[PDB]
Amino acid sequence: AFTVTVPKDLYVVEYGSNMTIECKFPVEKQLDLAALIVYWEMEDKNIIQFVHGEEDLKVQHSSYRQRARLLKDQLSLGNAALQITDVKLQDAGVYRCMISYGGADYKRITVKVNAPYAAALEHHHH
Amino acid sequence: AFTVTVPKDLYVVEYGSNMTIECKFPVEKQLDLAALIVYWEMEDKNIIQFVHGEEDLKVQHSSYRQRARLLKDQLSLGNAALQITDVKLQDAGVYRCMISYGGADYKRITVKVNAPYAAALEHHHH
Ligand SMILES: COc1cc(-c2cccc(-c3ccc4c(c3)OCCO4)c2Cl)ccc1CN1CC[C@@H](C(=O)NCCO)C1
Ligand SMILES: [Cl-]
Ligand SMILES: [Cl-]
Repeated sequence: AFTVTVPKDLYVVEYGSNMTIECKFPVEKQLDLAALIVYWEMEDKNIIQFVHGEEDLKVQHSSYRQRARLLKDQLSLGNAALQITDVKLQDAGVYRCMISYGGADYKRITVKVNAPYAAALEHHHH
Repeated sequence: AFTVTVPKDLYVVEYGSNMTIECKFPVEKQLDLAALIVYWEMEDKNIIQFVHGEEDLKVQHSSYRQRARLLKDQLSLGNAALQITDVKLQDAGVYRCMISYGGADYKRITVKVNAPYAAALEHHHH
């Protein structure tokens, strides 16, 4: 019974920091990279689309350009880790990691962003 | 390039009526029912989970119990049609049909529900 799991369903991160959001999927010893599809989104925004052992940045939402990456090292360990660099207040929301690997499933992850006045003020007027 | 498509991304339905929400996926001549995964949800509520040629009502959200069904006749024609009977105001929302069939994709469908005063009054006072 194919299941994606999340060690943490909540992340509290500081504006300006890097975060790694993780989800696990069952890998039995050896990864079948051909069959693997990893897809990250927040609300409805495409972050990552890993298919046929390669990311597809053509479909990636502009706000996550050059600052969103899948950690391919961890994929062998059944960990689809999404790193977001330079976290903004816009990154606060519900993420979804959708994985297909024989079966298919997804999990939700809530991200809260703490920001000082200055950063908040700018986001407020936007 | 595996793609789910929706003829209509918006449905306006009357309280008390039945609705059929549709998604298409490419079927090349013959359906491989073993590989097919169809999954319907509305705002994170599980409606349908079709896998290994069979629905799984164990994970189905209670509000869609006995009144939500996948049209299996149309699956061979690459049409994952979700029928909801006796539409309520609670059914208004964003639906997602997630399909895995070799590749994987999903589409969003917005449903609006028109209801008379009486039905609205009852929904208003949850
Ligand atoms: C068979 O069960 C499912 C199946 C699919 C499911 C079905 C079909 C396709 C895809 C999928 C795969 C990759 C993609 C993609 C879509 O579109 C493009 C990007 O790459 C998924 Cl994912 C989805 C869900 C479930 C069931 N889960 C288990 C409980 C519940 C859950 O975990 N909720 C979240 C809790 O935080 C729903
Ligand atoms: Cl996590
Ligand atoms: Cl439709």
